[PDB]
Amino acid sequence: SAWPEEKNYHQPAILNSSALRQIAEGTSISEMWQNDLQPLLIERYPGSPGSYAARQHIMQRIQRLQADWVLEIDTFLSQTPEGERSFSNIISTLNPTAKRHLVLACHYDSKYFSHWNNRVFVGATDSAVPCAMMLELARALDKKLLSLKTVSDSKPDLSLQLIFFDGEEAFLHWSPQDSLYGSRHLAAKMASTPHPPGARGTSQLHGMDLLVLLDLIGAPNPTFPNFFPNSARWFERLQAIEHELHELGLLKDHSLEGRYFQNYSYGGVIQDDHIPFLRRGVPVLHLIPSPFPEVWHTMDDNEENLDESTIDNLNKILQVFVLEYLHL
Ligand SMILES: Cn1cnnc1C1CCN(c2ncccc2-c2ccc(F)nc2)CC1
Ligand SMILES: [Zn+2]
Repeated sequence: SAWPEEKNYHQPAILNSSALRQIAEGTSISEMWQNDLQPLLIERYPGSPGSYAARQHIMQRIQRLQADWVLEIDTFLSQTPEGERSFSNIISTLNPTAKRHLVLACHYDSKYFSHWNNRVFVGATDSAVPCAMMLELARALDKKLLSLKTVSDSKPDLSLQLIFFDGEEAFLHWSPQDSLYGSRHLAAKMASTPHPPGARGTSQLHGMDLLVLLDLIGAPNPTFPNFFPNSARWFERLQAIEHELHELGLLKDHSLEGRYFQNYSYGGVIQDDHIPFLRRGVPVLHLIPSPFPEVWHTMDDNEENLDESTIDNLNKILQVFVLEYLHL
């Protein structure tokens, strides 16, 4: 049918002030910090013990929730500059046979570097915080997301998916063949896979309303450009949510002159896990700052250099965004 075009006309169900206060009060940065983030602050490049531990951690944290998440592990082999390696994308889906999903994503691998001093790269912004933000969103909205389990003809056929990509980082020199291992694999698989099952023509990529990719988040004073015109209206919703939460007194250490979501765009093309989706026509909201964090790809990309209030603030904005999108 014309269902793959529904995303083009889809509108948010905007939350009122008292709902905004409830969402702000319902997320806990200290609980995220201890229970979702700190266990991921480990070396976790492909095939390392930390890769397996990261995956177990993400999966166990989703499995304890009441909403009916369906977990799948998309495991495959690829040649790399270091020789053949195994990669595992984690896909967590509410209502897997719904035609449409809003997709939130990040990479859970860490870049490989040799141990300078007695120090290891743990990629706190890149992307342990994004992962933790997705896990906290799933926990904080769990009661609301539990209502998607209820079938109803008064609601679009739309639900939520989380993707935690493996192998985003280059092993040696970033290039088309050394980078994006997980996302290139998963976009190709999805493009090839009928959706809904038994359909003619339409693939799982037609089902992706919008790919919201979080990356390099956790530094103070981030500035996110509005990268793409086909997601500019959704970006402007993040600006509006930020502004309203500010005005209601629900953000912390936040000024309108230091706001995160900016009017301007970006002069180049940033390569990331969204590329294999974007080149096949999926709309993307790329929540990556420009400039990148000062600590990018250094041993100082660590817990000490994260900003609690910034991440808390962004948690509130993202949670509101997702509820508005899904009409919850
Ligand atoms: C998105 N992301 C996460 N961590 N690093 C990145 C970007 C990915 C794209 N990047 C590059 N793009 C084109 C050519 C080279 C790079 C690059 C990638 C990795 C690296 F370590 N150095 C340069 C910059 C870093
Ligand atoms: Zn990186």
